[PDB]
Amino acid sequence: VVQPVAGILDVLDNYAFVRTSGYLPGPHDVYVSMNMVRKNGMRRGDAVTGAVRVPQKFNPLVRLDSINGGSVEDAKKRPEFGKLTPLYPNQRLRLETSTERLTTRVIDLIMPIGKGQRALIVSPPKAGKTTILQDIANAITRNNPECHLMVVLVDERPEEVTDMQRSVKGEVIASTFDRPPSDHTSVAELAIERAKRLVEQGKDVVVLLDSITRLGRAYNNASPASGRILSGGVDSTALYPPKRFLGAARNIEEGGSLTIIATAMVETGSTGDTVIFEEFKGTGNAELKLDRKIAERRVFPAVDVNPSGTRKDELLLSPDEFAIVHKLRRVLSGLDSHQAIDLLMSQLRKTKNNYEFLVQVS
Amino acid sequence: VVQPVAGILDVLDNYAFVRTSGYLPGPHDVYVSMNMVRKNGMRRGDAVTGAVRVPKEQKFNPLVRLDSINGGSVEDAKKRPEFGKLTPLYPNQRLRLETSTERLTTRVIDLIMPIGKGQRALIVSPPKAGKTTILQDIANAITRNNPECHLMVVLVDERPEEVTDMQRSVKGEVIASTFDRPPSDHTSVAELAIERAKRLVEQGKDVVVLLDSITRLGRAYNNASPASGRILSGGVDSTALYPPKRFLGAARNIEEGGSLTIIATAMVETGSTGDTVIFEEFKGTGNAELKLDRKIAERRVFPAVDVNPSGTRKDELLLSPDEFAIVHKLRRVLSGLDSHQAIDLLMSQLRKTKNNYEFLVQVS
Ligand SMILES: Nc1ncnc2c1ncn2[C@@H]1O[C@H](COP(=O)(O)OP(=O)(O)OP(=O)(O)O)[C@@H](O)[C@H]1O
Ligand SMILES: Nc1ncnc2c1ncn2[C@@H]1O[C@H](COP(=O)(O)OP(=O)(O)OP(=O)(O)O)[C@@H](O)[C@H]1O
Ligand SMILES: [Mg+2]
Ligand SMILES: [Mg+2]
Repeated sequence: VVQPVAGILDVLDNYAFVRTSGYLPGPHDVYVSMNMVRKNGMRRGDAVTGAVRVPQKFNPLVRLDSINGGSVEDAKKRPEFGKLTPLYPNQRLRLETSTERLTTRVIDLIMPIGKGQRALIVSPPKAGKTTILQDIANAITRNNPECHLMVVLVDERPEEVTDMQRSVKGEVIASTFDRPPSDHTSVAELAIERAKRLVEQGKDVVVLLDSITRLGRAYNNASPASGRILSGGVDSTALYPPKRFLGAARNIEEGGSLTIIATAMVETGSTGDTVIFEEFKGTGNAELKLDRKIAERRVFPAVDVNPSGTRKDELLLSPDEFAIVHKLRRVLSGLDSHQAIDLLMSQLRKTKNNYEFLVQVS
Repeated sequence: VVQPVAGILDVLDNYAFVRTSGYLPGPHDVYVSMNMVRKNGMRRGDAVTGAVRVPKEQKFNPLVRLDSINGGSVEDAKKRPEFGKLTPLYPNQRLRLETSTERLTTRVIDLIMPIGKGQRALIVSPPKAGKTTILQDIANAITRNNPECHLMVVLVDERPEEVTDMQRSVKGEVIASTFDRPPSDHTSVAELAIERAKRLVEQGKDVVVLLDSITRLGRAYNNASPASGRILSGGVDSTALYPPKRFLGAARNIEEGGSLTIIATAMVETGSTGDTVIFEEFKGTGNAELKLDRKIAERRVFPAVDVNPSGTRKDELLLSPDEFAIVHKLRRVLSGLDSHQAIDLLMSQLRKTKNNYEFLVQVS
């Protein structure tokens, strides 16, 4: 009957819905009773292909066809929760693809991204964030196509969702600003559950969430006041769910990983953004800081070299590469940011991200 | 028998009335059942022409026949919904506003904030800054220069005299609900107006909505219902900020054809915390903003725009590359100076009988 694949979502109550075409609650969704969920071993993020009875207000979804990876009898799935989470610098996500315009060799020498990492890009508005995210998505899709890239735009203009869909080869999930914050939270939750299920399958997943601050604000505005409402306009109980999202980024010793590259808003003129970013300090191992005052000088990507780095770099780079990168970082920390970024780009102009290593050692 | 003509409003329940007022719940509105809506392919905002029975008996007499929908046919209702259609960045085609040498309101707007078919504008203005004259000038320029665009002017809380003033000074549709009406009426008027704009865009036509005081719509939404979301926002409920965002975000271009411009106005420095909170919550949503400054208006210099924080986002697709370079140079020059000096210099140089003739002067 009605075949289209869609990510199933089990709402916290007894209701479970198949979000047709994904991921927002649509007007032609299909109802799933937990009887069928339990007799089928259904998770919270599977992609079903069942049929309906064409004439719970919605369809009954009788005669399920398939699940995301296997079938009904595939009830042997390793949970994300009760599972081992190694250090996750093991495998390296290469980002160098071209030399004419870099925008990624800098954030490759400065913030080595690895599979299963939990990155965080700090950026003031109008500093070069969307270009960086698009270039990261393109580099991830081209360098290693095995990664199941997906992009989550929690709160964006409808004009920008189309641009992202056209400039990114991966899957794009987005909720426009003209949606209730409940839709924002539901989309983020369903996206992270889909990523978790793909990890349990054994595939390296990359999630390029945009504006974790907007996700935190959506969680804040969705619910009324709660414990410790006095923090700057946001209650402390509303900063748990976003962390949970950012807490999903982990490696797996058996196989697979979940990389999350979220973006944080600072200097936005709202105290809530600064508060949310401050209470997120100490969770992301790799942090990249974009500086506004460097962007107005029309030099890009305009990263803050000194406060940007990666935790546990020993397991990502090769020992000789690690030594060279350490020497470069020491040299950059010797200088101030406004000159260090200029020197780094000046050296990177004439090289190909390896000749510079050859030049640096000399 | 009687032949009402009205724009249908489809309420959440099974009721559906045609608003032959229009757009305001009147004393006599023809009732339409859901069965008629489904059979005739009706949807909220459609312009409906049909017949109705004589008084027979249900306070409102149900509709009986239908002659036309939105000017078309009952069977020709195969138009695509707006939600499912692709929404480009909408700088593709710009609406020229400079129409005469004498008036410098539209010339300044064209130089500072270019407007294209599909923008989502926001005029930020304190009280007594020159907002109504600017809206009237924009409406006149749009009607004169772009007659193909269907012009709608929505007023949410206005004096009953100002509605007539606008109706006499504006040629397009003027929908208004005066302050002597419940906030539910302002809500219904705004929602029905935007749904009508959507239904016209689905036909491929260009619609331009001139909303007045999006803050008034936000306050009407806030007062219409008891607080249920995060009340701690500055006196205004957090749930009350969603429907105004929906109204403002309905302004999308269409790749298949059409556009829906929304030049809304936001009120700041009104002495109320609700207005400032709503405006702050509406940050980063509109891609064209014009800031009117009270202190510039007090100097009796108009249109009194605050140039530096006002501009269009992604105007590269609106302007030709040489014109874009010239405008970028002008914006750099203006940003070199403070607000008062910038507007004074712009007004002083704008008296060169055209905008293009100033651009030619700008090169040399
Ligand atoms: N790699 C790059 N090379 C050159 N210019 C760039 C680069 N990345 C961004 N820019 C500049 O940045 C602008 C494009 O917008 P940008 O990517 O900065 O938006 P953003 O950071 O998403 O901003 P916002 O918060 O408004 O959405 C242009 O001025 C463009 O020249
Ligand atoms: N283009 C213009 N040229 C000259 N004077 C102008 C112009 N536009 C507005 N004004 C002046 O503005 C006044 C007209 O009212 P105005 O447009 O300022 O009201 P408003 O912004 O709607 O105010 P309110 O907040 O009371 O509704 C007059 O003093 C008129 O001279
Ligand atoms: Mg952006
Ligand atoms: Mg006025």
